[PDB]
Amino acid sequence: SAICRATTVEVTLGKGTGKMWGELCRPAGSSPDTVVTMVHGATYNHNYWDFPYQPDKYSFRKMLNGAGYATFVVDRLGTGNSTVPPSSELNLTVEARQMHEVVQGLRTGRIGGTGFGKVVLAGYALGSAVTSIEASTFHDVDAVLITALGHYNNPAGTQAIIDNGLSPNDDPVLKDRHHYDDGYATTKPGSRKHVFYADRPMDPGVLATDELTKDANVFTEAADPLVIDPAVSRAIDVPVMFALGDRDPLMCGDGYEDCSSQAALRAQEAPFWTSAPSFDVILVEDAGHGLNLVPNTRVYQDASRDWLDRVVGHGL
Ligand SMILES: COC(=O)c1nc(-c2ccc3c(n2)C(=O)C(N)=C(OC)C3=O)c(N)c(-c2cccc(OC)c2O)c1C
Repeated sequence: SAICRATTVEVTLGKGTGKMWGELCRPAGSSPDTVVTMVHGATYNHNYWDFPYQPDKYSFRKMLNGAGYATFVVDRLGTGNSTVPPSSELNLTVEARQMHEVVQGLRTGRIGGTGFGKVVLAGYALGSAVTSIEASTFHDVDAVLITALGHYNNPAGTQAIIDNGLSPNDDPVLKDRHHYDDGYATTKPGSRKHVFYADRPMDPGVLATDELTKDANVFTEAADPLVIDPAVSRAIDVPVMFALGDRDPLMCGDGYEDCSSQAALRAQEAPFWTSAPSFDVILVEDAGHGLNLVPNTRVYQDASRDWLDRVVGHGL
């Protein structure tokens, strides 16, 4: 009981133009004023935000639709059903302009027909960096949901990704789709378990589904200084939820992102969100880096939902 229409969006790409794939979903028998736009992270695609194994439990999109909200999960360019351009043409700032265009199109009704009054941007990992830049540059979103991306980080976590990297032309899952140039990457088979999820308890079906729905990415975007720039996040003048897993191998550690308690995390990040009228923080126990895909994810889902209800509402 949820209406879902897949569509493509004409999006800026140097000269112009390229195709961004996205799915718009509305709760059955309902027409909400609020849409939540969901930008996935690196090496993932839209499936992260609409996960297809036990969706009742792990699909964040679905949870949102059940809460009354409209949702727009996208395939970032380079991934899934979207255009896969030359890696040189793509970077975070370019990608944020693309997201601005998706927002723009959801507000006016170009995307979806009805046209939404409130737009929420939701971000996972480097999608949160895309989200932040969009929010900072254009100021055309009513609230921002930041996940799996902190201002401090762990070099060794990042290095493990580099030590488990390979080219998507050598990867059995991604071989057949495209001929990717030398600036696209993905992760090795069997590596995600450790490099993202930290070896924490997971459903075996979740790990298998993750490796079967994984994607490529443009790996220069990870080294971008904009990912951790304080100037970007400090400029955000709307309500922000900041979500992080307490065993995230890319952030957490002594002398890095303080994942010892929620209050400590809150303390350490607050100097980076000073224009936000409200700054809320959830810290997900025994969780790695993919928050939607952990066994106690529902704690994270309920909090996110309750926040939305509090800072935007789903309209009428
Ligand atoms: C799913 O998580 C990510 O989007 C992600 N991927 C990665 C990631 C993913 C794939 C790759 C790489 N990094 C990478 O560095 C590299 N050389 C590759 O080539 C093999 C990758 O495929 C990240 N490094 C980072 C990252 C983490 C902390 C701080 C950062 O910058 C200040 C980050 O960019 C993130 C957040």
